[PDB]
Amino acid sequence: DVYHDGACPEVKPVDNFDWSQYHGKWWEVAKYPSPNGKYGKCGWAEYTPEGKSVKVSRYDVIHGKEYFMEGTAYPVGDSKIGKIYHSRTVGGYTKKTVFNVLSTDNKNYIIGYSCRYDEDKKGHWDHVWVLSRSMVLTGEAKTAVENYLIGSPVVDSQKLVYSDFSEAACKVNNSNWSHPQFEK
Repeated sequence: DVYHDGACPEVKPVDNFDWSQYHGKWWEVAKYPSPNGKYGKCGWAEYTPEGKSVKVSRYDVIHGKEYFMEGTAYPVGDSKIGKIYHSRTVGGYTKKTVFNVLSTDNKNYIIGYSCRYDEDKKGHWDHVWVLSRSMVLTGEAKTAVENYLIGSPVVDSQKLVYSDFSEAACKVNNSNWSHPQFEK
């Protein structure tokens, strides 16, 4: 539950986003546990370059439920500066989402910030997610996430929540046969 007045707050996006490293397969790390709490850390998403823009396809099982959400990343304005809107298509409708990527380290973690405006509430809401090349945030990546958090302008870490899905997450109620495991 994150409510605010006006539109997205003050957040300086990447001066010059580079898909050089920031790409491939990434997995969520510390992303708001949401209200209803809907997530699934058991998917595989890749980033394909499409000339300036980079396609992104996400697919996983959110709380015993096959989920999928893709969207290309394109520069809203200045190619350099962040301001990269993600196109999210649905059924027979398309919406252009603007995602301002504060500042990424392009190592093993990625930060950002997105807030959608509500004409009903007048104000707006916040909606962001944290990515981590590795299922677990480590190395200098931790620093990037640490530094950012430390100087969290709005992103209240105390609110955020680090990875936490558990096989149970993936494991679906009688579906998609899976393989067991073992522990020393």
